[PDB]
Amino acid sequence: TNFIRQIIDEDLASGKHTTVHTRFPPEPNGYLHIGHAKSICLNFGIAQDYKGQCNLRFDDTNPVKEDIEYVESIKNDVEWLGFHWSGNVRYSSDYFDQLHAYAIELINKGLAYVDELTPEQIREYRGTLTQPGKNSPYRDRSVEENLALFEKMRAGGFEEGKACLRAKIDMASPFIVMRDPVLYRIKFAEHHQTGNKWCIYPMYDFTHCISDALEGITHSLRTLEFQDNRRLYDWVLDNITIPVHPRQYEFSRLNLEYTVMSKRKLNLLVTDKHVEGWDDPRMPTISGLRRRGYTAASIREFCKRIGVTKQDNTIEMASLESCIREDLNENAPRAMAVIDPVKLVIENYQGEGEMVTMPNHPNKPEMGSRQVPFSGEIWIDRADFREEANKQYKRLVLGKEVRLRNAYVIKAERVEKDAEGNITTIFCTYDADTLGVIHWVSAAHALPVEIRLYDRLFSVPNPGAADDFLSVINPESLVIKQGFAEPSLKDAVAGKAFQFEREGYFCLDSRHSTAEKPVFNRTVGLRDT
RNA sequence: GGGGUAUCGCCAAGCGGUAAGGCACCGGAUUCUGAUUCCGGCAUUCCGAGGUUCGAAUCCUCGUACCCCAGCCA
Ligand SMILES: NC(=O)CC[C@H](N)C(=O)NS(=O)(=O)OC[C@H]1O[C@@H](n2cnc3c(N)ncnc32)[C@H](O)[C@@H]1O
Repeated sequence: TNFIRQIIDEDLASGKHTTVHTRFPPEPNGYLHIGHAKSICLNFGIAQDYKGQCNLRFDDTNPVKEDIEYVESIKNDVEWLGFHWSGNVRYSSDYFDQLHAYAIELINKGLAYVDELTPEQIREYRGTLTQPGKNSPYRDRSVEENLALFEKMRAGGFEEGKACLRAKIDMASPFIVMRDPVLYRIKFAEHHQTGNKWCIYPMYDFTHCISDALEGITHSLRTLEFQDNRRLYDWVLDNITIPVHPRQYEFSRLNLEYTVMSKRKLNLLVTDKHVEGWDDPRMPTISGLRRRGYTAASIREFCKRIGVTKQDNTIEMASLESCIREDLNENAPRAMAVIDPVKLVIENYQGEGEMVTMPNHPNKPEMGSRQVPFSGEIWIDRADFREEANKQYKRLVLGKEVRLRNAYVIKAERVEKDAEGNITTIFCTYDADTLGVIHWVSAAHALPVEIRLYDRLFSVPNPGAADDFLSVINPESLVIKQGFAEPSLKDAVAGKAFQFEREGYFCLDSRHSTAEKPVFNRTVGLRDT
């Protein structure tokens, strides 16, 4: 529960509302990130928990910054997280005629006028955080002039920035938002929904309070930065002819360590080509996390754990990872894969190989078992073999033994190096009947695999606070290794995850996984304390 | 100027009754994944200083730290 749900519990009792109607209003100017997910869970979640409704609305009031590819990807991420919206998808653009009419009502009430102060002059006239603003020389035009002038704007008779429609409120308000905020500005740009029918587009504050009201929204849930805007929201609805008046509630936005959480910065990583795309597995975007191996259920869990409050916060990466581990640890089938392979021959072994049985999930027999090929020439991880090694080292030591996962116990004996003195092959012997512990893969039946290890995109906890966050990108946020996996992964599918025993959770696709050379993304490593 | 928030390393309950939970962490027990699972520990303190009260983190007062607002962006 959170303060917002508590308010709603009250409202229901008193009877202010008998139904709750929320909305998720993203602007299609980029892809959604994990923060947007916190918002999606909140609005859609509250709706379903209270047998209510939640609209998916595209706040598409700025043509030049938006693209149809963004609206497309947003519907996708909302669906993927497991949420359904009310009726058809909505667009603010659906209300452009409506907004135009409401602007005309304000002008008629002398509550709005066409200003001709250039874009620079408006800031010069606006005042400062400590000094009040001053009325524009065009502030007292007659209703008739404003009316004619607005029509000229709409008709395209003014060059961009040469004119705008402003609300007539209070140039001396301590609330900068109330200093005659702009309602409309000129833009000769094609809109992804309205094409070229308009050359004037409504501003955010004007559009949003009216959109909510026409949609019957009961609880407009937004983030803390729109707190000051609150008085403009109510001003507009109080001054036009509209029957409902939605209530606002702000909660703090999500921040995750070692990453950025704004579309502007995420876009720069995309445009400057420092990540493959919005959906790069290293990105905090919904799509990137999906591609990374996270389950929607893991994300919904995360959002449930972090809560909804009014306090600034930065969650630690451990928390998000904990969520994905809790999921995959329970549902992901296990398999063998060697990321850093080194040949190990069993001079003692006789034949072309045999078959050994391995549980698909140890702690869960109900998940079944599989048949895995074993032989005398296998691959183990270079890190699991040491010639010396101290006491705690429970792996393979030149002279000691180690149990090969779900197989036989073997003893290291003769190693073999090359030029630089690197080991090329490890010879051992196996105990005919014997069935630390290391994983392995039979070299003859092994599937050549590309393994992509990922890590924090940035080297610092708060890359957003850097002068140049790009210069603080982590050069090892992605390292590609070529390894070997048990033949069983031959049928692996994109999306589905597996636990590479003693390594971590991995999954296919990665946009690169083909038929010949499979590519696996390490979703997250195993807890190694 | 105006608007917010300050409870254990990171999140977060508590709305006058004398400090939930999660993540992280530190111990021990299981375990053919040094995983998991499993028991145990972890703020006598709630930004600070006063005041009212039988009694406050929860009310009031003065402070202090931090966040947001001066786009014809959202
Ligand atoms: N009052 C409002 O709702 C304004 C919505 C505005 N068009 C907007 O913010 N669009 S947006 O596409 O940028 O984001 C859409 C919603 O996502 C929320 N949001 C954005 N970043 C968030 C974050 N880091 N954590 C939690 N929530 C976050 C916004 O509040 C908005 O409602």
